[PDB]
Amino acid sequence: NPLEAQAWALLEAVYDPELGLDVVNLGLIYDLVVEPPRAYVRMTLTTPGCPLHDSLGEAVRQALSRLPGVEEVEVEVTFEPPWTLARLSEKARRLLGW
Amino acid sequence: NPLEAQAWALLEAVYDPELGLDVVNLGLIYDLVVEPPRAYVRMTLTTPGCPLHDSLGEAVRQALSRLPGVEEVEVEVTFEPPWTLARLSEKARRLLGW
Ligand SMILES: [Mg+2]
Ligand SMILES: [Mg+2]
Repeated sequence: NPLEAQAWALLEAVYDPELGLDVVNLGLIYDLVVEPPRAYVRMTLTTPGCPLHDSLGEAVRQALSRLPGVEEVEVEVTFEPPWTLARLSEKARRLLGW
Repeated sequence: NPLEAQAWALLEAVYDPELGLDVVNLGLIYDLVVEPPRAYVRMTLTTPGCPLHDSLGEAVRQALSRLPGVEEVEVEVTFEPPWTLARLSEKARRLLGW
C-alpha cells in the first residue's frame, strides 16, 4: 500500500514546536491506518494534559487529508501509553547529536 | 473566600453540549483554586481523547477570567481519574429525573 508510505512522508513534515523534530521521528504516532475514503491515526503529545487548541493534532489531520482517496481523517490523541524521549527514532538521535 | 463561591456560580453556567448539564453538577471539576492574580482549575471531559479544540475548557477559562483580581487562568484538562455518570451531583440527578 504505497498510500501508507505516502502517509508517513506527509507526517514527517509535521513538526512539534517545542522540540523542533517531526512527529514520526519523535515517536508520537502510535497507530496509522489508511483505507479510502478513511484515514485513522492514533497519536500522543510530548507533554501531559489536553491543550485548548491541539495544533499538532490539527496539523496531522490536515496532512493526512491530502492523501488521494481520503475524505475523512480521524485523529485520536491519547496519553496511553504516555510519551517520553525514549521513543525517539535512531535518525532523530543522529539529528540531535546523541 | 467569597471569590470561591463566585467561581462556582460562574462555572455552573458553563454547559457540556453533549449532556445539556453544567460542568459542576456533571462532576467535571476536580480541583479549583482562586488566589489573585491567578485562578487554577483541574477538570476532565465526558468522553476520552483530546479534542482538536477544547471548547469546554475554553468556556471554563473565559468564565473564570471574569473573577475580580484574576489575571491568569490555568485550566488543566486531565483523564485522571476518568469520568463517568457516577460523578453527577444529587441536583443533577433531580434535573435528569433519576
Ligand atoms: Mg516511553
Ligand atoms: Mg467515576
